[PDB]
Amino acid sequence: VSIWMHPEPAGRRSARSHRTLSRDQIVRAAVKVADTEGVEAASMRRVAAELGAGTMSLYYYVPTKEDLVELMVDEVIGETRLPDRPGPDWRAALTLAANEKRALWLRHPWLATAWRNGHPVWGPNSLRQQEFVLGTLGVFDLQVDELLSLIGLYNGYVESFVRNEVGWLEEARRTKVDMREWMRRSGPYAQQLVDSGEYPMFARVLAETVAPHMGPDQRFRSGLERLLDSIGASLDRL
Amino acid sequence: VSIWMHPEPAGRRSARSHRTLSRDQIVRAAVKVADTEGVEAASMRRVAAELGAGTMSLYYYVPTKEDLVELMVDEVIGETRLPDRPGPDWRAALTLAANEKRALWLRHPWLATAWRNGHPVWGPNSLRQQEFVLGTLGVFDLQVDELLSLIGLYNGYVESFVRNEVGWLEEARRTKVDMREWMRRSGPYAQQLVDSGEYPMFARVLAETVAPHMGPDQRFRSGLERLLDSIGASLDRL
Repeated sequence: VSIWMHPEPAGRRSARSHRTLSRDQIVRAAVKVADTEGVEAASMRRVAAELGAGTMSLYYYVPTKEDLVELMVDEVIGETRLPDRPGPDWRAALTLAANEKRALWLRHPWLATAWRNGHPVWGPNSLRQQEFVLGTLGVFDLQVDELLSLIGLYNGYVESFVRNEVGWLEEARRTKVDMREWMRRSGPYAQQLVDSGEYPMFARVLAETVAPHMGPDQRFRSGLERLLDSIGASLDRL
Repeated sequence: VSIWMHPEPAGRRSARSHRTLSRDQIVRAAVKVADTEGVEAASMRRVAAELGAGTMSLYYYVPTKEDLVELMVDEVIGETRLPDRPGPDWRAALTLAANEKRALWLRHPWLATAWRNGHPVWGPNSLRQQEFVLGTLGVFDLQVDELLSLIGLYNGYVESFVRNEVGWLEEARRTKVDMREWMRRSGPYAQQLVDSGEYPMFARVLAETVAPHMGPDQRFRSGLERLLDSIGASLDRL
């Protein structure tokens, strides 16, 4: 039985506060905690505390922590809007989806780790989003493995970019030193590296590394357009 | 003062076992623990236990946990071999480096999280590896931002691919259910999804998702060659 078909029990009223619990109340409460504190803090006991319920009342709806994270992932994917069908402009569709995905990860940074370690999430919101993405390239004459490879290249670009954004943001929360400040403090050492002459490529790219001309929103898009051009090239050959 | 120039104190002999400690003994012991148990288990106290030393003796060489992970990352990067110069064949060089990187991550799966959340690691092994990579494309006439964008596309492909490999491996360690077994158990649900007709793209790609014709080593390479072709195309335009 997949946790996606696992029959949800009737809403049950407790004797603590006397409110009624359900699976999706528990998953939303778990997302609210993870959004500030990370997936690790969103323990069944913690989420039970957030809802004023006994922890055992939660297990009745969500049997394990691992099941809770799976539910949480599919639940936040459902905030994404995209249209029902991608339409005739595949670059446009993939761009809309990439924008929406980046914004999703930024709202929920624990995705930049929860999103596919191992098994794929086959809940309804993830499946719908994947039909839209796969659907953009499914109109062309590709073998399955060509299709997955190209969507893989697209997914990896989007995910790698936003994982790095999230990593800096998360670092700043932990250390109180953000990207700007880090780059300022590393200035003297970077100059030592440059003076040594040992790292001519490092020296070449430092200015743009330390203080890029384009911000992340611009860079996300420029690299995306490059990625899309080359998919367009793979589609011309075929 | 960068932890990369931070002057290492003389080797100090303890009164527990009576052995001499040094920074690189501590970092190697920390890698040995992380390699089996993850970065989180490789606490200063745990690594101190691995070495039979008092935890305070470790802080004398490595002041924080965060400094220890940075050291650990650069230390494992030094297992990579690559040649001193990339040579005239840029696709070859980038392929060698990608192979070596994938193998590194597989030997040290905690890299698939430790490797650039936030700030870049500017220790000697990481800088050397980056000169080799950046150096392959530095021979051409690109602006800095074109160069970083293309190396970004390359890095994201390699890192996304191996992060997913590591995620399954890590899942299998935790759950004792590996990719094959997962796919077998999800068979019935996948058939329900297919029967519904709601997910025609899911249905199209299932066979290749559940039991791919090509293994990861083959797929890594085929996608890499595609990525390299398109970099070759960006270089033709310029």
